[PDB]
Amino acid sequence: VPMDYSWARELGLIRKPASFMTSICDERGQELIYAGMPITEVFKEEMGIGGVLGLLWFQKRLPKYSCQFIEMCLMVTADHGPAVSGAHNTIICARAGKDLVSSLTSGLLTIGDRFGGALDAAAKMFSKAFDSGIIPMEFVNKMKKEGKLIMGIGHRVKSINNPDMRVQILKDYVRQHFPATPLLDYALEVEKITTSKKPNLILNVDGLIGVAFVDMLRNCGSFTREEADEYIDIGALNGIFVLGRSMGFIGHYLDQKRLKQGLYRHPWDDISYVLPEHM
Amino acid sequence: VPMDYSWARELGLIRKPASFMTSICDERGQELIYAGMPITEVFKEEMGIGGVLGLLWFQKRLPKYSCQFIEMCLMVTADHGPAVSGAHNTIICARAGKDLVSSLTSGLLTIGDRFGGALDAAAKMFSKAFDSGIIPMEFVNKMKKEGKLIMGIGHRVKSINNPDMRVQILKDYVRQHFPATPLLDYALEVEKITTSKKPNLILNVDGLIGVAFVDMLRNCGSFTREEADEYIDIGALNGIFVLGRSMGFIGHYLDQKRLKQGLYRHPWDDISYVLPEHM
Amino acid sequence: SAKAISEQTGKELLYKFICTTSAIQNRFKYARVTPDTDWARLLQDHPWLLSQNLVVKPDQLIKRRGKLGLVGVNLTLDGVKSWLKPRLGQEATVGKATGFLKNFLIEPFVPHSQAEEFYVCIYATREGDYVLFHHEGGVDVGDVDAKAQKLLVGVDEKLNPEDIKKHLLVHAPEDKKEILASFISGLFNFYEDLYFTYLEINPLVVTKDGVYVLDLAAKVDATADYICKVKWGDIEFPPPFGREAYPEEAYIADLDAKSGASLKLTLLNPKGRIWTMVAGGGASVVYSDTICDLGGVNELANYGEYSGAPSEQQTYDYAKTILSLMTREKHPDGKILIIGGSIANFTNVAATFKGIVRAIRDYQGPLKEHEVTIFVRRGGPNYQEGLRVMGEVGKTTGIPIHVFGTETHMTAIVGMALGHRPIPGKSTTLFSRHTKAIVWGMQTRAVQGMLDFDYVCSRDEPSVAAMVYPFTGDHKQKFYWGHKEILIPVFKNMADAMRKHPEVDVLINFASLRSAYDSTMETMNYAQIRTIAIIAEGIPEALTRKLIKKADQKGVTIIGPATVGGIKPGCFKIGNTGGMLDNILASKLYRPGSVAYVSRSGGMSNELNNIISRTTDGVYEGVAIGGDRYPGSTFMDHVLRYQDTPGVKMIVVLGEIGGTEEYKICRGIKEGRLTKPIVCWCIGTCATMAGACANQASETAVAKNQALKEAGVFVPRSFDELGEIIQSVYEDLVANGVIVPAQEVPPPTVPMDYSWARELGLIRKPASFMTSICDERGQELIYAGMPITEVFKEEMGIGGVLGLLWFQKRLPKYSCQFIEMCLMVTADHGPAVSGAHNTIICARAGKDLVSSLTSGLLTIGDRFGGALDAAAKMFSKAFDSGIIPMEFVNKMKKEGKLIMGIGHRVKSINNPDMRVQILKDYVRQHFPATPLLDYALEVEKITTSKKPNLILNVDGLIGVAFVDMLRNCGSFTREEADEYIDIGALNGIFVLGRSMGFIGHYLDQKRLKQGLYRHPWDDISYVLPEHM
Amino acid sequence: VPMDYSWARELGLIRKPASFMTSICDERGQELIYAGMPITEVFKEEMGIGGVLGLLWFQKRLPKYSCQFIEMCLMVTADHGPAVSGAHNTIICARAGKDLVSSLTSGLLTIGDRFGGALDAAAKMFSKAFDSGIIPMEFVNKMKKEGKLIMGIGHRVKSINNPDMRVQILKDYVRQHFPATPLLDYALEVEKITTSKKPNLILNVDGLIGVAFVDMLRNCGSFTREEADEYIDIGALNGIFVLGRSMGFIGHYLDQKRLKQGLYRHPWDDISYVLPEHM
Ligand SMILES: CC(=O)SCCNC(=O)CCNC(=O)[C@H](O)C(C)(C)COP(=O)(O)OP(=O)(O)OC[C@H]1O[C@@H](n2cnc3c(N)ncnc32)[C@H](O)[C@@H]1OP(=O)(O)O
Ligand SMILES: O=C([O-])CC(=O)C(=O)O
Ligand SMILES: O=C([O-])CC(=O)C(=O)O
Ligand SMILES: O=C([O-])CC(=O)C(=O)O
Ligand SMILES: O=C([O-])CC(=O)C(=O)O
Ligand SMILES: O=C([O-])CC(=O)C(=O)O
Repeated sequence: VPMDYSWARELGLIRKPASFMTSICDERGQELIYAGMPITEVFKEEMGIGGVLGLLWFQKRLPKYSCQFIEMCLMVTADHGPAVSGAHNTIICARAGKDLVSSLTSGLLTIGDRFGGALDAAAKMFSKAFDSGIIPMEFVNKMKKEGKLIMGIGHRVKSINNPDMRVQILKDYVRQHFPATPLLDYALEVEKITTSKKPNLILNVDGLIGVAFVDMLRNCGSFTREEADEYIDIGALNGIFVLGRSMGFIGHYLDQKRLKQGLYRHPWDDISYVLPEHM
Repeated sequence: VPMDYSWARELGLIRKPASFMTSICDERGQELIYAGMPITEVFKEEMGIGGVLGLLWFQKRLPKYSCQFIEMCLMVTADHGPAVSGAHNTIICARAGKDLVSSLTSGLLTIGDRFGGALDAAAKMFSKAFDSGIIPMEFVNKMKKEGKLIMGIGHRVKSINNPDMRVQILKDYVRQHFPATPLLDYALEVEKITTSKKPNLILNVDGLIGVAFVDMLRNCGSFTREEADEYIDIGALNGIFVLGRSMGFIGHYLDQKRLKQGLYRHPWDDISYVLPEHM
Repeated sequence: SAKAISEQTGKELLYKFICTTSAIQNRFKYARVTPDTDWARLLQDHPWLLSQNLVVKPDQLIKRRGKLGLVGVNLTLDGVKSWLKPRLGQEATVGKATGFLKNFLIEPFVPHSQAEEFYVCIYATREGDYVLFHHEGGVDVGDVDAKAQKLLVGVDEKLNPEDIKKHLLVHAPEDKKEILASFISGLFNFYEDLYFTYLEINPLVVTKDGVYVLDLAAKVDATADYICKVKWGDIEFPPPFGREAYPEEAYIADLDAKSGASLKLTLLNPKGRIWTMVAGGGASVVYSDTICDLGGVNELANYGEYSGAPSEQQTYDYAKTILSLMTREKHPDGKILIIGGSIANFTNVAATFKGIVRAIRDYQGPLKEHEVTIFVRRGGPNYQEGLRVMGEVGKTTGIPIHVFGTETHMTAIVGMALGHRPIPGKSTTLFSRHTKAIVWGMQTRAVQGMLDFDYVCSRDEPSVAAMVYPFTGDHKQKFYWGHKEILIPVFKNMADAMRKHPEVDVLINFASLRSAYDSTMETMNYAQIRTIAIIAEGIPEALTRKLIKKADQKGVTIIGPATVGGIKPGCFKIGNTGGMLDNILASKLYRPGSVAYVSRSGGMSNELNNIISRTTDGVYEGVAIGGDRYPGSTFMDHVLRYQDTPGVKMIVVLGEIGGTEEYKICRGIKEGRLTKPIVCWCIGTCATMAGACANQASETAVAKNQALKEAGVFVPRSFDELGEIIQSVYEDLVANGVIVPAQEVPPPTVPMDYSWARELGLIRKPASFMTSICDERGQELIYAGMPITEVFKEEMGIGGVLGLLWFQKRLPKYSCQFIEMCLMVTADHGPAVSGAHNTIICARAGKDLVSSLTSGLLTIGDRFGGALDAAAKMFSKAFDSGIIPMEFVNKMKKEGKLIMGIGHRVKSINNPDMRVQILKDYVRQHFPATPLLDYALEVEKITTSKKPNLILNVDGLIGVAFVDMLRNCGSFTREEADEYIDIGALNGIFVLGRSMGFIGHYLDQKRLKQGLYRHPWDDISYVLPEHM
Repeated sequence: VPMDYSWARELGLIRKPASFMTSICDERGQELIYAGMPITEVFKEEMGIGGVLGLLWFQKRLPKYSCQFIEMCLMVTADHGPAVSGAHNTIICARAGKDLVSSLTSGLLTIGDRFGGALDAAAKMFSKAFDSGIIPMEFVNKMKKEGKLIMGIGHRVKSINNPDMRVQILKDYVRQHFPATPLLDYALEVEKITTSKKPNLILNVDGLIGVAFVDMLRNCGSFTREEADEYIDIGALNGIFVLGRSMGFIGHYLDQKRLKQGLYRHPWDDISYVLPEHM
């Protein structure tokens, strides 16, 4: 009979090249370990949900203001009503009798470039503007020259003495608690200009979270500024939006399931079929 | 140094209990093998797309009428307009700038019990009615007694001298080509009672495909009638709907992407928010 | 808008930015007492004051200070101090104006003889810039067009110093000729490098040492700040020398820049019984002229204005300022408030009326006391419903309110109120039946208005052929043509829009003020465009003159800037002119008539449409040349277009003060070019003590109306009988037999829009999509009933907004903290587990965050991640049916089911799970009552006696502690608490917790840069059939 | 009372700007209409599943050879064994007790750029090479110069007198039935050039389907080249792969559900955790 592989490996006479290299959890052994931090060390060292996003995503002890700011970003992103595209898809999937996972999932797949992509795009735009020299008056004019809108700037109603008021809370926190905010100050000059163009072009919350998150990564400790670009270039700022808005999508699922609403069918006079006359 | 595993196995001194038991493809070796049938044997033995659904799902040579009928079922299921729930989700996800896979996927997750579930439910209902004795007049009355609608019966407009006309094509094919159709004849004695109740309660295509598919499995060769209940009990009839309607969902994605339509946002006066006054 | 600046600021900008070979002495040698600073900081920071002799002037926009003597010349400090005492901070007057004599400039006195003061003045005219010089300086410069040398220089032209020496410096002293030849060229390059409208150096002391500037008057184009805000910096436009503002006027002055809107108030007399509340900027002039014309000139109170359709609260605030101010002192003849106005183009009249009537009902007490009488006239979209509801509040609170519609004359109400009348290669055709237009900008409302006008006037094709919007790719916008839907191609560049529609000859440039210039020039590079209509307001006058020069070079007709557009009924309508189709159908603008008007303000074209509609046949063509001081086409360019046109039979001209323009009309009748009857009336006859600018005695409405009266143009005395005289001359031309009235055909009718009807409430449409967890509309996000600032102010965690968004309740502090902990322990459990495996596979095939997280979350079902809901349901069903734990374990044993939520693999007893232990500790110290946890712990105390590794999992203790939380704390009623378990709120806890770990696994696999995974063939064991 | 919107709209005094412009199905009316073609006209005019992909995706009557070729492409793409990434995800999701839709969906989301992206990439690469002049010897050298592999070329075992043998069937069909095959001949010349370098760099089926599909679109009738570049630029060739491989993924779901296989958990000695020692 051949030797058993678990018994052969035990005495260690064999290699096997293990795939699936991972570095954010150690579910074996005595107790659960997140980064190098056991779960009891997570709980008795005071660190919040933002603390375990620091441990699981960025693999670092973030300081307490950064953990509370990550918590703030997940709070403000949580829901923006059911009219928007992803929550619409969750309501349709929940209303057709599906699960929590399928309804959440069918809503989450909408989150892309047009919906929910203003976080990562508004971070990348302003970061590439700020670390390549450009003064804000040249940056606004340059995005006017090639005809692209500035992502993270523009709100449909809220202009002047009428702030977004979840931008106001995040801006107050970032002024009060962060040590240094360079890219925020550039995002507020290049917005102190764009409001003078037309008054309702304030910073979005989708732009404020992006610039303050890039500012948080490259301004606090434990990020080397060339890793702090790695997480933004990967798409860690999409993760903030998706984890934040999963809260509201599951809320929409539970709400549509609790109201006992039947299957949706879109009305025929909101379609305008333009089929070819004979193909 | 330890011995290399692939080299320890090659000359065969070791076991390893292989998981992932599979039986529908052999991608290794000389050429691709679907069931026991190489791909050249698939192509030069005349067998259609329904032939390779027979090979990949049910793992059998289905006869040519059954392969053509599977092709017919995939043809009629292909699209039913954009107003329906799943194609709505595909249009929303495609219109928010996502991929083909994410738009198709966000539409496919709607396919459940209320949308797209009439195939498997209408098959299971009529099969459990027919193999448990019950005469059609007692079956209609019995589903009246416990207050459940008969799945696969009922169409919103099409009643009498106004057939579904894709039910008509499938019914003509099943009469002309199938050897024996017991459960179809029971499903038509039940539609010929229920149309006499109210005339627009004809067989759906969602009920005709289910009863003719159960009839195809347990009536043609190579199915033993505990295998032929196994595939219906698993949900192979959901697979017919999902593979059929993936065609129309990808068509809706390509159509919405070709028309260059911007991000959707549902209008606020089609919502009627009923939030609590103070929580 | 040419706004004057103080001579300190003009001196400062001159000393900063001048570029000449001359040495400008006394550079930054100026101080400014600002009769209210101290007398020591100014004498130390500018320590040159003790070094020379001095001079003091007032820099408060005072004109001709050398005649009446507000100047203090050639003294020392204390003589000047004494002067400043009987000056620095009390009343003084010049001409007519009286006021506090505030700001004084102080200059070091230059020793000058009378042979060295010179005179230079550069002012902007329409055809260029005029530089003007006189070498016999001082105040006695004499006449300015005869002896003082003028020199026009064109626009986008360079003034050569050879030109200054040869044309302008002829009678200069020969010793001081080349220093001035440098100075004038440097001063002109300063002049047009900044955007000055008017610069005045009088006098100009040029000695052997160099050049000394002493007094300047500068008016700068204040709308050009977007070019020169870095160059002016902190520019200050002082108000002209007058009285002090009231404590209501400053309230409206900072109510001005509160929303984008025009809110103006200037009081003529605060004891005046006649008060105006008039919408529309031209109507505030016309109403004031009609009141002043009818004996109310000393009893008119102000010249109020509201425009831009401000908010209900904002119009409430302006209305409370205007109604409060007339209750200060009464008058035995009674007091009148006049809610005037022209037709509003698109604004719902009813809502602004709701604001005004809420203000009236808010101040109803003193209004009944003081005997105010309100005369109201308004028109527009839904003007009727507003008029009825304001008659309703006039019946409610007892104040006499007389409401009037579009049928009555707009200024008939002020004669009814006083009681004088009783109370009851440029082309001669621009638009045709077949002209297409290209709209520059995403202006779907204006384009839809144009298509609606084209459908109602029985026109065969839409006149919007394409749209150009440079901020998005080419697509098709979906518009309405009648009741069916058509597609209008939206382009990105201009060139492809011109190539794909080569027969377009009209462009409507809806660009903003700072990008209208280059967009219009880029348009003018294409020669198929014959007319451009510039809608933007606030384009600087230098760019407007450059556009005018290239239009006269290329033969293109510019209508604008600051216009609403023009309308040719039956043919074409430029954007927003006329209003929506209520005003088009009401003024009968779907068919052509025989009367053509030219108006200057865009807001008065609607009232001219009314007067022509109700008195005569109808409008044939009406263009608004715009509000700018340099219109692209003047009056004289359009009356010649109409006189050449055979379709018209009479021409109406509505002029204002400013620009010698109606004297060209006088010359046109004088030499007989204009033979068709012209009725004209220049509004702005408020002389009883851009637009309006550089006015002489001949530039006033009285002198202009006198000149056109004597020249043969029919002129009415006031605006009231403009309708009467236009009907009189219409009867003249139908009695003579040249005007024939064609028969009225009914027009094609359009459906009313859904938004309009829905907003004006006549249609109810059943709304699907009931929701209760977010209110995105309104001012603030509302989660359950909480605004988002109430969420952050109360410091309620992520568990708090899970309570708000999922359960719609305020959970207590321990429950929010517990939900945070049970998300935290659920966060990730390694990559070997099934869902994290799927996320690693999908992330490792190069997918996004959403696709990888999604492909992992879809594993979360009944076997993986289903222990939460199933363990909570099983223990809830065991506890609620009153089964003791010893019987519950056996009843699971007899049914052949494992107790879900109990059983761990390695860690058992005195080796616990250690995150079960944390949650169990928290639930013991913080929960008020724990029945279900106690039941689950006794079931654990049995099944660990069975086998020691059968403890409560975290997947079972989160379930029983969550059901324990739901049915054991407050705010849940045990039929809501059981419902949320059956819906699957415990699946949501697991999915939201594990999403953190799955996104972490995605980021970890993406950051390690690991490539595509193919599962090894040695781990498969294919069991294919033999030969199917 | 206000007027009812359906009654208001009916007699037509009102507009409402209908969103959701669509052009591939007309589920209202007498009978189902795919492009301009009713469903009876689909069935009695002989046209296959490839015919209704022609109607639903490209909105045209494709000729019978093109419909049969689309059917061929869906046949060969159907499965390539369970070891590959997407079928692996379907087996994991099916083995954890999920639905057909969730298992299919969790497998389909793998289909991206590294798995299943060789179709669209191999089409775009060769099309941009062929319509920009470049001779094949310069094209191979140019993709050597900038260090990119040629997508759709390279097979792990099958080299010379050992063809892919589903490439052979498609190549035989394209030679026999297509009218003109320019881009295939350029892909064939290039294939030959690459093979002479190292013999196992033949055309993949993932490259042959891409070049023959671009050839089919721009070579048969009813496609103007600009609008035939539209469908390739959108990603219609991803749709062929996804609709083809959905067959095998549903087969893998039904197979894993029929074998009654329990929950999968990856072995711990195939992971190699590299967690930080203390974070
Ligand atoms: C009573 C009566 O009606 S009669 C009085 C008649 N008088 C008039 O004509 C006044 C009419 N005025 C107007 O209506 C306006 O000036 C209009 C119609 C020209 C529209 O102008 P606006 O609305 O300011 O232009 P727009 O909407 O394009 O916004 C302007 C700027 O926003 C900028 N912008 C917008 N969004 C963004 C963004 N997201 N990021 C960056 N920049 C942005 C645009 O780029 C544009 O900048 P630019 O000025 O460099 O082009
Ligand atoms: O997050 C986004 O980009 C979209 C959204 O919710 C909003 O409309 O504010
Ligand atoms: O065919 C289906 O099952 C879905 C559908 O069209 C309908 O609900 O009308
Ligand atoms: O849009 C316009 O030009 C007119 C308008 O809305 C208003 O009167 O407020
Ligand atoms: O919650 C589950 O069912 C799966 C899990 O985390 C475990 O492996 O313990
Ligand atoms: O298509 C792919 O990229 C993967 C594939 O079929 C295989 O290698 O088995």
